[PDB]
Amino acid sequence: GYIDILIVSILEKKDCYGYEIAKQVRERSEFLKEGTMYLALKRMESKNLIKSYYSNEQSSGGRRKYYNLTNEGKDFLEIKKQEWRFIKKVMNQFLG
Amino acid sequence: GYIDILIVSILEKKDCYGYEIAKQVRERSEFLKEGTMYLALKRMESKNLIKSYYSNEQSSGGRRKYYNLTNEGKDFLEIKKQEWRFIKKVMNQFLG
Repeated sequence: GYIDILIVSILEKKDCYGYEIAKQVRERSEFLKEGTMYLALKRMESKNLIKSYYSNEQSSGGRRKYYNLTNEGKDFLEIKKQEWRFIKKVMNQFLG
Repeated sequence: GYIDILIVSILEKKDCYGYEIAKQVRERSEFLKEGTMYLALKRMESKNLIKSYYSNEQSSGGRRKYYNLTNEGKDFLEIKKQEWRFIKKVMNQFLG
């Protein structure tokens, strides 16, 4: 359920397709089942936080489904970053 | 909604009454309306995370309603501490 946050964070600096997203979640955290990822990506498309498109069959990677962080998605991410700075301060004080 | 966590954290080392709880939430965080606190305390009593009792009219403070962290409450707190250590690591990596 934290997966939406991870995904918008990954997409901030580059449009990505599924493999790249999963790779970063593995490599940088301790989470991620592939099914879980595709469920999340569809949910975020639905909410217009991300926007999908396709690369060309004749491109280096062949046809992939890429995702773009939308303006709403960018807004969502900045809000999450703000909420995290706040929350992190409190919980460190009381659970640290 | 994070208030339940703050309250069990405060009660870990000492049984407290409302003023003391509110005081620590003020003094150590940036939160807390008194109504919000009494709503939370009743909810936690209901879930048997805390247990209330009363001091004597003739005591230094007169009659106060004190709260004790129960064994279930202690368990809840330890779980929250564990979840926080986990969450904090991930979110720092992706929202920091």
